Formats: sequence, C-alpha cells, structure tokens
Amino acid sequence: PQAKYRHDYRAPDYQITDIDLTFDLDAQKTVVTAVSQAVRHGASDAPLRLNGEDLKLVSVHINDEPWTAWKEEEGALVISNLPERFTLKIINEISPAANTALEGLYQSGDALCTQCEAEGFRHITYYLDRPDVLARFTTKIIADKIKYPFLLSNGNRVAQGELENGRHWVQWQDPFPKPCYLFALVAGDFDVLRDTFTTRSGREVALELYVDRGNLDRAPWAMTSLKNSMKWDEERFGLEYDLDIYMIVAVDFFNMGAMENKGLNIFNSKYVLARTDTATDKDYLDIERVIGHEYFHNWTGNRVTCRDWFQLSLKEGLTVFRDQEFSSDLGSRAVNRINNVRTMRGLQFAEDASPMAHPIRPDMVIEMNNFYTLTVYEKGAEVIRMIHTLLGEENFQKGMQLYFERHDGSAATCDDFVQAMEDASNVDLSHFRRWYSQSGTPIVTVKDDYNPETEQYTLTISQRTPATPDQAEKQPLHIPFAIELYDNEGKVIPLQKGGHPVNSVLNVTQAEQTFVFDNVYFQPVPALLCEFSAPVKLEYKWSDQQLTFLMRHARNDFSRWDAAQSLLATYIKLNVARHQQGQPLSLPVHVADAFRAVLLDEKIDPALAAEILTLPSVNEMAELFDIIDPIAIAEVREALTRTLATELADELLAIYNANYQSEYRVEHEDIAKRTLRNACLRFLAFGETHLADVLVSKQFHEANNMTDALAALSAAVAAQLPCRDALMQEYDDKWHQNGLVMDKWFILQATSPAANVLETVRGLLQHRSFTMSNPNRIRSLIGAFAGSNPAAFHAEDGSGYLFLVEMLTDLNSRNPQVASRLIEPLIRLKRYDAKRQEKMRAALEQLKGLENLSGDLYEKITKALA
Ligand SMILES: CCCCC[C@H](CC(=O)NO)C(=O)N[C@H](C(=O)N1CCC[C@H]1CO)C(C)C
Ligand code: NA
Ligand SMILES: [Zn+2]
Repeated sequence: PQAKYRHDYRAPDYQITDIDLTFDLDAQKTVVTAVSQAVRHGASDAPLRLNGEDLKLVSVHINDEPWTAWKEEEGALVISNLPERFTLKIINEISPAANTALEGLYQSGDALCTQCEAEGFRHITYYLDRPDVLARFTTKIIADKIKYPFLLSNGNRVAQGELENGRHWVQWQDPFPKPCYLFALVAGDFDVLRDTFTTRSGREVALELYVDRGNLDRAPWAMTSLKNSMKWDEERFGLEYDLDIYMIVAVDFFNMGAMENKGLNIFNSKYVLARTDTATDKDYLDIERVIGHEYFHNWTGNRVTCRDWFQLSLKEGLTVFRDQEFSSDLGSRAVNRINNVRTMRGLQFAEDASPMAHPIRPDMVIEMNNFYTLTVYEKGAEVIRMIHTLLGEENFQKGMQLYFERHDGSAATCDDFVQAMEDASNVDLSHFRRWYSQSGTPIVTVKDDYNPETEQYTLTISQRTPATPDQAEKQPLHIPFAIELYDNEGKVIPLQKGGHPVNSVLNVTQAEQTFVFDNVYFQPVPALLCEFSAPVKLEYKWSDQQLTFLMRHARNDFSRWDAAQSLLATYIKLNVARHQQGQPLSLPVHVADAFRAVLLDEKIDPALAAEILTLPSVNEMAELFDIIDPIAIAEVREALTRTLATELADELLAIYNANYQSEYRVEHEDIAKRTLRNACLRFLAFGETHLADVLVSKQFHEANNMTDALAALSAAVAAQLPCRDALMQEYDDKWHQNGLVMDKWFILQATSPAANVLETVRGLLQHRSFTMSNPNRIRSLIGAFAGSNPAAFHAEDGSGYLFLVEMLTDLNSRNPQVASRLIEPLIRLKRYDAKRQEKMRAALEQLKGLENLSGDLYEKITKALA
C-alpha cells in the first residue's frame, strides 16, 4: 500500500472524450459494456493504463479488433501499441450482491445504486479513474422490469425500450463532460415526489425525489429545501441550475451523507426523510444544509471540478462555505457560526494535532477516502471565509465570477481558485496561500497596553504554529485578526491612527508585530478574533469581568457566546485539576451570576441564549488540556451542570415555562425558543430528583414533536433519572421498525453515563433494530460509543479498546471506509496518560497484524504507531 504525492502530478497520457456504457443489470452478475473514445496526448509509445478493481474481464477491443497487446496487473489493465485516436471497447462483469464495502455498484435493500467518489468507478469498469479526465457519458440500463421499474442515470432520457422475458431498458445522456466520480446509476422500485422549480431566467426544472415505497409522507421538507437552495444560489451567487431535471434518490445504505452526482444526487436517507414525529429541528436543518451542499456542488465541484484528489478542498471547502452561508442567511447566522466554531475548536483542532494531521491541500495520500476530513471540509471552509473576510462580499463574488469564467468545464486546482480571487479583487494572496500547504493550528498571543498620557492602545500580537507529525517546518501565516474596542459604557471606540481610520481586520502576517490605535479616550475592553476570524487558538489574559462585560455588551452575538466560552474555560480547567485530586467543584458566585443574567435578559435572542446555556461538549473540553483525562472531563461536565441547575433553579424553571409553545412549527423563531426551553430542561434534569423526574417524564409523554420528546429522553439518560428505563423501552416499542429514528436511541445508549454502558452497547449488537451491514447503525451505536463517550471508551481496564478492536476486525473486511472513521479515537493515543497509551498501542498493534488489512486502516495505524 504505496503513498502518492501531490508533487508527482502529471497530465494524463490519454484522454477519454466520450463513453457509452451499457449495463445488463442483475444483483449476482452485472455485465458492463463500455465504449470509450480515446485520444493520446502523451508519448507515442506510452501504454494506456486503465484502473480496475475486482472486475472480471470478458473482452478488449480497439476499433473492433480483439486486442492482444495488453496485460492485467495489480489494479490495472495496461494496453500497448495504440493509435493516436481510437475506440476502446471493454466488456466485464461485476457482482453487486457481493459488495459489502458499498463502493462502486452495490445493493441498498432491493435497489441497486452507486458510489463512485473518490475512486469507485474503477470497481465498475476499467477506466481512467482520475478527475482530470472528463468525458461525455451516455448510459443504457437493461434490467428486469418488475424488480427495477425505475432505471436512472445522469442527465436526460434519450431512449427506452422493452425486451423479451420481462426486461426493459432506458438510455440517458448527460451533455456535460464529467470525471467518472460523478457518474451514478440507480435501479429499483420507488415512490417519487415530483415538483418544479423555475429559474430566474425562466428555465423550468423538473424536480424528482425517489424514496422507498411508503416514505412519501417524509419527502416534502427535502423538496422544499431543494427549491430553497436553488433560489438562494441565484440570489447570493447568481448561479442557476443547468439541466432540465434534478433527481435525488434517498437510499438507506450509504457510506457518506450524500453525493453530488450530476443531475442524480444519491443521499443517505438520514439527510432526506423528515416528519415532525420522526425528526428533530436539528434533523430538519441538517437536511436543509446537506440538500444545499449537494446542490451547491453543481457549480463548485461539477461545472468546475478537481484536477487531482489533492485538490479536494477546492470543492469541499468552498461548498461547505456555501452551505454555511445558505444556512446562515436563511436561519440564525449566530447559531450557525457558533456551531461551526464548536466543530473547529473541538474536533478539527484535535485532528490538526493528531498523527493524521494534514494541510487542507494534502501532500501525501495512501487511501484518498481517508481524506474526507474535518480539515479538508471545516478548516477548508474557514480558509475560504478568510478570503471572504479579506476581500469583502463584493470582491469575493468578483472572484467567484472570474473563477467560473476561467475554469468552467475544466478540472482546476486550489491555486487556480486563489489566483482568481487575487486577480479579481486586487488583494495580494501570495502569503495567504501558505494556509493551503501548512498543517497545524496557529496560536495567536495578544498583549495590550493602554497609555492614558497619549490616549493610545497598543496590541502586541505574536503567532506560531507548533510542529506537527507530518511537517517539521512551520512559518507565519497571513492571519486576518478582527477586533472591536469597547468603552466603559459598551460603545464601540473608532479605530484610527494618525488621523485616519484603521480597518478592524488586522493583518497579522509576522511572528510578532504591534498595532497602535490613537484617540482611544478610555481604557478599552477588546473583543478579539471577532466572528472567529481565523482558525487559530487565542492566548489573551482575560479578566472574568472583561468577559462578563462582553457577554452584556458585545455588538455581535457571536462575541457574547465566545466571551462565555472563555469564562467557562478557566473554570473547566480549574475543576478538572481539582477532580484529579479528589476535590469537588468550585465556581465563583459571579460566574454563576453571569449565566443568571443571560437567562433573565429579555433583549437577548433566545437562539443566542440557548447556545450560551449549552456547555462545551466533552470533545470541546478535551482541547483545553495538554493531556486528556476523559473521566475527569465527564465528571466535571456533570458537576458543573448540577451546580448551575441548583444555583439557577428558579430562573431555569421560569424560562422553561415561558418558552412553552403549543403549536409545533419548523420555523427559525420557534426553533430558537425550543432550543432555549430544552437547554433549560437539561439543567432542570439535574436538579432535585423528584421534580426532575416529573418534568422530564411529562415532556416525553406530552410532546407533539420529536424535538421535545428526544430532549426529554436524552435528559432522562444524562441524569440517570428513575423514569429512564421505562421511557427508553417505550421508544424502542414504538419506533424499533424505523432505523433512522432508532439511531437517536442507539446514540443515547452509547453516550450513557451509566456504569454498565459497555455491557449495554455490546448487548445491543443483537438488538432487532441494529445491523452490522448498515453504516448508519454502526455509526449510531459503535461510533457514538468510541467518539462521543470517551469516558467509557477510555475505561481504565481497557475494555473500550478491546471492544473497538473486535468491531474493527469485522469492519476492516466488511466496510473499510466505515472502519476507518471508527478507528479515529484510537489514533489519538498520545494525548492520553501512559497506561492508556500502552493499551491503545497494543490494540493498534493487534489491528496492524490483521490478515488482509485494508489500505484505509493501514494508513491510520502506521501514522499512530510512529
Ligand atoms: C454538509 C456536507 C456534509 C454531508 C456530505 C459529505 C460528503 C460530500 O461532500 N458530498 O458532497 C459527508 O458525507 N461528510 C461526512 C459526513 O457528514 N458523514 C459521513 C457519514 C455520514 C455523515 C455524518 O457523519 C464528513 C464526516 C466528512
Ligand atoms: Na453490457
Ligand atoms: Zn461535498
């Protein structure tokens, strides 16, 4: 299993311009006939080297001549002595039924469907499976009519027929040249929700959502979100859809969230199906964002694609930026930003310090499916956001316009995109490019000085990025460092120097620099790194009062939330050290009072209050520490919850009651009120036991929507309340036939604070709603245990590790992509104490020694054991 390197990129020796596919479909044996029009660009004597994996080759012809000058090697069909232009015809067989990895053509229940990204099409036929080869596809699909009455591929229907013996066929053509990773095929029996969207220029688009028979009741929100996405891309980016039909198919068996195949997106049904009794507000907004994301790819990914897979962030950073902007414009910008920042600081920063650390544009890759990462996606988006901060919206949209004008219809690089932005805007991004090539999280240290004699305020700012396992050398970045300065009354002080305004985005470009501001009439309280203006750790010595001041006065809701996080961080760290010495929680009264004030402030947006009243996750808390003590973190989180619930009990109950809503709606104001009310409930669950039990049980039984029901259920679990077992059993009895709804319950089981959680989780491997064959079930029971219950996962006896080894031993052979996401908690070993490291290292060594170790796991294990 050999690494590939970004610096080895070279243009292909051959292009394929047009490919005509025929599939004779059957679950046990599918026959694929692929006719490709090829053109040699390289040297006359260069062979054509086609990728192929797990294919039974039947025949190879070149301009209808059966070919002799070829050989099959590991992963390849190498064809020699070719003309400059020719027709390649390959026939091969594949077996969808055998495909447990869900890569290429496989079964999802009784349907047949595909996943081709990154390198899945080579599991369907021998091809130039690289994204700089763009070809016009036509696809003919032949199958049993009764089993597969819908035969779908990319584009428009151009032919159809019926055959003997109950078989029929449909042929598709997609006029836009595409890399094969955007190829899709679906065959099966579906219900279909049909609607239309008319673009601003008048193009009428047929919209078609394919779902399992009986799920039409759960389709309209996804349809609505598709229309919303299309309207927003027109309004915000000036982009219209480019075809006549937009098909989405919801499948139950899917490794990823969803996939942007041109005109034929395939979605994990988790990101399509919603009804108010099955899906929470969070599920609705996740459906919205994922529908949006895949739609947005139509331009940022499909009309301009990636030259090579090292450029993955070109499409994923930018499309995630777009989906954040969509969510943020339609809903709560603050809540979106807060949550994306929680992901960055609490999950992405952990990756960037891990053995799998990489730059957003990686340099070295063994298995490309391991690089669909928090770094490439979330940090990628923060990098795009920095360009947006640096340029402003108008210049940023100029750069988008120049990027498409230059690269529409082509496969481009990250560097191309930066250059478009630089050239359209006239902002120099030469230094900024280092964000693409350097891994690790910068640490920005800020000191300040106020000089009352000159009425000057000086910020002394320094940066450094620690070495990471992948890179021994680090250099300063171009860090956009947004500030705001507050006077004694909470009014913003104008930034100026030497009689001229100073932009509030400071260009932090050196290891150390000073910024001086004049006409500073009063010693300021600064708001620093406003709206998380760069993806960096900030070191500033905040007083508690400065932070509670920001919580009361800061102009941007994000700053209020961020000040609350810094206030809490001090006391989370305090109490973890106390826990380790056997001492109980200590919290100053004035800290509790700051959160009391948030609860009682009628002018604060309830969306914001809810977030201030949501404590950092155990993952976010881990980032605060040089060495992670997951048991101390978990216990402190609970103790803090309990302490706040006791101190704020009256106020909590008052606000809980005030935000009661008898109507359920999926509307942002309503969602914000529910989030507040349920943030209150979480604390109240940890108050006096009898009142808690009654309140929680009543909300579960009386809820008219899954948001409120699950919030109660989840609090019964979190607080180990008396009603917990009865409510958990009620939910199983009602919902066990519905895997998506049971995922929520598997997550609660996996994240339970109960002493016997591992025993329960193992027992649920045999539950009626669980199956090892379904990625969502795996992720919900097993992934949630390992990733979201680190206290149990990291049980001192090593039992969590042993359990993960067993599961991984199965998944390594069944579904390497799912296995590789699941191993991630084990690769963080060097963050833990020595005895945990020894046990985790022993587990990794066991997996290293597996017969038939997948490349997916091999890459991660080798980095971890280094
Ligand atoms: C809003 C965009 C996110 C959904 C889609 C992406 C895939 C993609 O980029 N499609 O264009 C995805 O699956 N992402 C992964 C993900 O969200 N997954 C993977 C398994 C299911 C789902 C939730 O964990 C992460 C972990 C990279
Ligand atoms: Na065929
Ligand atoms: Zn994407």
